[PDB]
Amino acid sequence: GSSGSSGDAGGGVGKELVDLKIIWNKTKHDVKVPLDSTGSELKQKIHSITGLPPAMQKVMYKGLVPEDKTLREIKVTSGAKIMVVGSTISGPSSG
Repeated sequence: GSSGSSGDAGGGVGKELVDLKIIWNKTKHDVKVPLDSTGSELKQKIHSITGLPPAMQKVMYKGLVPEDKTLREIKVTSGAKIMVVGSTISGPSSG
């Protein structure tokens, strides 16, 4: 009998999403996000994982993170630590 197959070949591909560590309390979630992500997106980028509100979030990586500038602008690289605050999840009322 015996059976099996596999393939992997293409070309190009510059730089894919950047690997970031979602630091919160004591967790490490490896998420791949584009550097084109605005410093503001991070919030929604973290909330999308942390599940917590951004208003109660603390986006700070070895320095304040501007929302007017993207990661690639705020100076981010593959392996950029991201600290977050919070404890008890919380959702909105209206939305």
